[PDB]
Amino acid sequence: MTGAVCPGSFDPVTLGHVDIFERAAAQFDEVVVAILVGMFDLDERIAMVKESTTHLPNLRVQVGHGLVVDFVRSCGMTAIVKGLEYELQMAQMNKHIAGVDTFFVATAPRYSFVSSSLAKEVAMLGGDVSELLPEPVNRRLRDRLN
Amino acid sequence: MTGAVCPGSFDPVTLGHVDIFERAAAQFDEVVVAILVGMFDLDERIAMVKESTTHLPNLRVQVGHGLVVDFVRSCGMTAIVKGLEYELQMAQMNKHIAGVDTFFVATAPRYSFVSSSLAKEVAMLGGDVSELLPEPVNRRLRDRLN
Amino acid sequence: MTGAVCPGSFDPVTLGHVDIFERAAAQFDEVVVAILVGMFDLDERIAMVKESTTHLPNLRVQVGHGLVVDFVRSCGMTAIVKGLEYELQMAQMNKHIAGVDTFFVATAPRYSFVSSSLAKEVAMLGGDVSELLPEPVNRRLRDRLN
Amino acid sequence: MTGAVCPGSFDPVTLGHVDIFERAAAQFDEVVVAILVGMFDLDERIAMVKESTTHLPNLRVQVGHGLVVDFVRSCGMTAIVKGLEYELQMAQMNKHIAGVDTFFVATAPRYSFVSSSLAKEVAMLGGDVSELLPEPVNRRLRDRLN
Amino acid sequence: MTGAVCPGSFDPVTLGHVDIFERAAAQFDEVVVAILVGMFDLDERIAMVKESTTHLPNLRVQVGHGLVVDFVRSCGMTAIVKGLEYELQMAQMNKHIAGVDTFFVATAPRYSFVSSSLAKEVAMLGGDVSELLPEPVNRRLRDRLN
Amino acid sequence: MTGAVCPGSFDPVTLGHVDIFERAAAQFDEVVVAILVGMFDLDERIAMVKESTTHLPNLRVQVGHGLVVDFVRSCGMTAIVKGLEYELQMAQMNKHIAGVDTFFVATAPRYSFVSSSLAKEVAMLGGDVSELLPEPVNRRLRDRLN
Ligand SMILES: Cc1c(C(=O)O)cnn1-c1ccccc1
Ligand SMILES: Cc1c(C(=O)O)cnn1-c1ccccc1
Ligand SMILES: Cc1c(C(=O)O)cnn1-c1ccccc1
Ligand SMILES: Cc1c(C(=O)O)cnn1-c1ccccc1
Ligand SMILES: Cc1c(C(=O)O)cnn1-c1ccccc1
Ligand SMILES: Cc1c(C(=O)O)cnn1-c1ccccc1
Repeated sequence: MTGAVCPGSFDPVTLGHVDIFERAAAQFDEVVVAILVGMFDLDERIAMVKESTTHLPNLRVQVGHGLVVDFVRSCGMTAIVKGLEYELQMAQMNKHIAGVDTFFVATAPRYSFVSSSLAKEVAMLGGDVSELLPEPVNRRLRDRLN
Repeated sequence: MTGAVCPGSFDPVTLGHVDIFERAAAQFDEVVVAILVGMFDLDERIAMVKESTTHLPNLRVQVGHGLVVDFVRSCGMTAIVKGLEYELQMAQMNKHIAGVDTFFVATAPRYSFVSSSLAKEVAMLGGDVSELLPEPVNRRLRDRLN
Repeated sequence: MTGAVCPGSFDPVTLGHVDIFERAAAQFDEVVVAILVGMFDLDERIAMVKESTTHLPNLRVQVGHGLVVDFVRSCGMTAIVKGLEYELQMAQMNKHIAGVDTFFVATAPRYSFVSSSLAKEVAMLGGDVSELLPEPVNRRLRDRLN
Repeated sequence: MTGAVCPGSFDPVTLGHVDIFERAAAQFDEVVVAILVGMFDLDERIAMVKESTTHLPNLRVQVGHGLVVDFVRSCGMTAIVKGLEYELQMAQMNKHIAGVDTFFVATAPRYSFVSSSLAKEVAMLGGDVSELLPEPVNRRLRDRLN
Repeated sequence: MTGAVCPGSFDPVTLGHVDIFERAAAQFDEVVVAILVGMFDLDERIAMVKESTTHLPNLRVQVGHGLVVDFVRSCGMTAIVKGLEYELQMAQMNKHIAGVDTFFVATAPRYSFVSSSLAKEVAMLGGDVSELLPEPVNRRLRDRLN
Repeated sequence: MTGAVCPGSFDPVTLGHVDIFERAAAQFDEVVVAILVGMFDLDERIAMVKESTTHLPNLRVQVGHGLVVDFVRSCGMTAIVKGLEYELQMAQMNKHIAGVDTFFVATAPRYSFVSSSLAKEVAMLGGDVSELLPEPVNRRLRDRLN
């Protein structure tokens, strides 16, 4: 039984993130999105990820606390997956202390420039980033600025 | 049925490569090492990979020709795996033309500086790189310089 | 009528910045330096830029607020110019939301290591950075530490 | 009268290149594409660029020989423009010897992974890169492999 | 009389740091570790460095204040040494204002991923980083979390 | 007795190289420039380095053959010094096989863009790079193109 954890703060989840979720889900038996404890509270973040991933039956969303590698090993998962040198440092640290591996996958070109932080700053100053975020995020983003 | 292809020229295979093979084998149901058509001939390269991977029951070694993505899709595998911006270019090109994904994994620190080319040049000028290569490679390396 | 905006916090403006201003001014009909809202207050920053750019007749200095791309398009300018991957992210975000282009130009070698932040920290601890800053900045820098 | 030269071997011209041509043409009075003296011969390269740039009235295509900065200054142009550290080295060398400036612009995300060399290798091995190249190039590419 | 200063906050000193100290000590007549004014207080930091460097007779530990280049020149030392673009900026700034040179040395592979900050965060959340830190640091680390 | 080897092909030696030689000479008791076996023949290369380094009494020029680390250890020197990730690979390989350390030093800003290859190509096509090369090189460069 193969499994990958996709960790992050997801504040908010982006289409870049969902693309990674989709590709992990295609390769591993199970995917767990670990929301690691900002603009949106934990509950909102979870909802937004769930609402954006209904098309991924083998994906589960879960709040995480502490070391990501503890999360991975506790839930019997087998790997961390994340989208793309700082990560390099963490991946090797994570292999050192817990034997957990990290698989990196390149961003789809069209999402190469979107980040949660940049989306937030642009949204707050009146820019349209709705093409870079899931509709569940867009919906909540509109409501929080209105 | 999940599966990863580990492509390369493997001239010769290094311990860095074997580490990647090992980690792919731990996460995917099947691994195919694709030796893509130099110092060693094709037969030698195959042998060296096979001799170095006997401890990986779900790994298979195979010569490859043409686009790696054709190789992946023909053998029903689901992903390319390789050890680590040029790769970025290829991974996105490979996703564009064939929908094949590429998962990157960081080198173990102790193998961070070993490459087939550098090992060859150092070996040929009398340096000891045997700690960076599988014994089946070391054996053949000694014999080819003697 | 061609035009470039050179945005930044300019706290303070450096000779690296002025070099970029000079090269933009040489290529575009009009240049607007946008001081985006620290050590010096807004008024000081403006003055320092103006005092350092009197030799550039087609350059104008202006305080900016909000998205830089709003500033560009509102003033009918046609491009952002700045001196040199984070910028890459912003440039593509800025092209996405407003269609505004960003042209990057390499620092003159002699100013490759000067930044506003580094100049400030070195100046405050007693180091001589006057060769890296315009005399109007040097003048005000001396007075603020004395 | 402002002007930019877009230099390259353009063997063949890509949609990434055309995007750069388009953005240069939008900012400078005149653009000269300098084809610097491979798969396609000079004549083919010119044709392909011309056929792909008919929608750019202020763009001119011209074969170049020798230093790009000689080309720039001889034709009274004022700047080099190209799409994006090696370039950094050349830009500073070009500023040193001829006072010519280089403005860099980020690739559109969708063309971030396309290069002439990679397109050629993928095309020759049977991959479909027609979405990354102008139809005039696609046409000639089909005919040269058929 | 040759001499190198190894500057840093050393909060705490790591085995990566000690490796650099060792290599500097092997090449220069004298080494001064400059602890530049966090988890451990100044006294603890000093102790930890001293306890970890008893095997280096020509190494001295000293608190530093102000510009590192003032420290270098005041103590008649001749160079800064540190383990490895931000450093590039500082090294050139330091050469500009004080004529002090900086020699960089590559991390040993096995310590490539260890940093004071990352070690602290991992230690605090229950991870075992004792293989990456000197025993004098490990001892104090255990006691501060217990 | 401390000592550094500065290895390279020096075809030709540049002012960037001489700057590194100067800084090594200032920190180590002895410096050996190792010319590792192109435009200029071995004899010319030696001459050019010698003619450009007469002001460095503790510097010696010598042809090298084989592994640089063999050269270092044979001549009882203690370190490799060179001006600045490929180097990273080699430095760690060189530490692995021979225990030889490599100290990197940043280029002076004004020589950041000069390389032997780029100087040659620019010189051959009629560009003036004499400000980037020692007069002994300039002299020979003029004569070889005339
Ligand atoms: C890293 C990231 C963030 C973030 O860290 O805030 C938000 N989106 N993405 C992203 C992920 C994969 C591909 C593209 C973008
Ligand atoms: C890339 C590479 C080569 C090569 O490309 O020649 C030889 N070993 N490795 C390697 C692979 C994974 C980790 C470390 C090293
Ligand atoms: C980026 C920058 C800053 C800054 O961001 O603080 C201050 N100077 N420069 C600079 C600009 C162009 C060339 C060299 C230096
Ligand atoms: C550099 C380049 C090549 C090449 O160098 O072969 C072919 N296309 N592009 C390109 C240019 C701008 C944007 C994207 C791609
Ligand atoms: C930079 C660094 C830190 C830090 O900056 O916190 C802690 N260790 N190291 C280190 C130094 C040399 C080699 C490896 C690691
Ligand atoms: C690397 C190099 C070359 C070369 O490799 O050809 C020629 N000069 N330099 C150089 C060395 C130190 C500083 C600046 C430049």
